[PDB]
Formats: sequence, structure tokens, C-alpha cells
Amino acid sequence: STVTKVIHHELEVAASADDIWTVYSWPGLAKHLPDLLPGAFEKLEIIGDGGVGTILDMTFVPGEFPHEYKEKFILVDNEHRLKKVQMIEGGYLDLGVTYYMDTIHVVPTGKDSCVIKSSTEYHVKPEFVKIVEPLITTGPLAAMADAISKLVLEH
Ligand SMILES: COc1ccc(CCNCCc2ccc(O)c(O)c2)cc1
Repeated sequence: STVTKVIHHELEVAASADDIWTVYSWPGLAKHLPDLLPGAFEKLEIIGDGGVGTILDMTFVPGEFPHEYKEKFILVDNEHRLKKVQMIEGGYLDLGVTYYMDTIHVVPTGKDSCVIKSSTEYHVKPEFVKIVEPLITTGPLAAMADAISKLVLEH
């Protein structure tokens, strides 16, 4: 057995869903993640063209937990503006977690408005629930949402 946990974040953004989705689905996004989020990375290696199936090997500078993990783009759905990115090696998988999936859904609210609905689902062995609970937060998805919003809006 494992236990399933799901955590959620929303950001309202004063830009269209189309504009926001342009950035989340840009095939160059992975390779530019260090520009988008400066000072995070020690190393970033990308296998793939940025579309579905791309693997990102991410190593973070000392003092960051986790230190390294591999991520894979599982879904990049233009019709529903839905992105799924799986932690496939390392990271929380070395802390009793057997499944880790980030979902990002860009939902239109108005002509020039949308909500970025980010969530994390993980499956954890029961004896590890207490250990991973404070470590797995929406922090990284909220950081990405904040930075994408700012990149679209700010002049
Ligand atoms: C420094 O920036 C980071 C951004 C996000 C994370 C969490 C893992 N990423 C989950 C969603 C995601 C990851 C990579 C992508 O290229 C992407 O488009 C979407 C880590 C670091």
C-alpha cells in the first residue's frame, strides 16, 4: 500500500489563457528554465525537443532539497491547456514516494484573464507520510506560475 496526497495552487492572471499557455507549451521552455528561475540550478540537461516525452535532469545548488531529480513531460494538451510532468527518478522517489505527478491547467476566466491551476499528486509509503509532508509543497509550481505571469504582463 501507499497513501495518495494531492495539493493544489491557483494564480489569477490578467492575461488570456492563450498567452499564458503560449509560455507553458513553448518547446524552448525547458532549456530556458534557469532564465525563468535564476540561481536555482547547478546543472540542467535536457533530452528531447521540448515536447511530450522530453526528459529534464535537474541538479540544484547545495542547500536545496532535493538535490537532483529527473522529470518527464507526460502530456502537453493544447486543446485543454493541460500539462503533466512526472518525477521519474531521484528526488522524492528516494523518500518513500512511489509516484509523483505535477499538473498545470490554464483556465480562461475572461477575455484577457485566466487562472493557472497547478497541483501535485504523490503516492507515499505510510511510514514516510510524516517525513515528506512538510517537504512536498506547491512552492515550485507557484514559483513557475509567478514567473510566467510576470514574463507575460510586465512592461
Ligand atoms: C527552477 O524551475 C523549476 C520549475 C519547476 C520545478 C518542479 C518540476 N517541474 C514541474 C513542472 C515543470 C517542470 C519543468 C518544466 O520545463 C515545465 O515546463 C514544467 C522545478 C524547478
